[PDB]
Amino acid sequence: QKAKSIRSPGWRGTTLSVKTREGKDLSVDYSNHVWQCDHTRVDVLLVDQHGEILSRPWLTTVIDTYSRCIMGINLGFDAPSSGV
DNA sequence: CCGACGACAGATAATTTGTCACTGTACAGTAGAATATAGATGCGCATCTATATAGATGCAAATTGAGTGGCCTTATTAAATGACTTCTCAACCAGTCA
Ligand SMILES: [Mg+2]
Repeated sequence: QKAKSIRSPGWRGTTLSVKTREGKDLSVDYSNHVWQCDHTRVDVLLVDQHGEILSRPWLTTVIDTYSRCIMGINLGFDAPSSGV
């Protein structure tokens, strides 16, 4: 039960080093140095313009690592794809 | 004189509200979907039915042609016309005369 509950501290102050699958760390020095992206389902069922059920949209977000500002999105019924 | 209860004032923690520091936990591709059933509706194919017969037959008038049966004055003469039958159809010698 303890081994599931373990907390981790966090980056503290203006210094941040993003670890890659290559074992290299990217030193994030300034705005637009490292953007990040992945997808998820939203948790609301939407309806068509007639009020009948469609499906839960997919949300994509692009974030800048240095500022943590949300730099762009895509929201739609469409599937994760290199197009999205 | 002694004991008990109410008025008024004074001090106080419980209650509520606010602020502040530390923290467990979700973000991690994901439940609309699969699998039965009844119940109604529609298209297709078969399985009868009821009507509609024209051809064949039987029969009964309606002539229709072809039969058959029943009823009737007669004898002489004469003429006319048309017919039939019968009969007949020799040849030279002997006695006058101009
Ligand atoms: Mg992802």
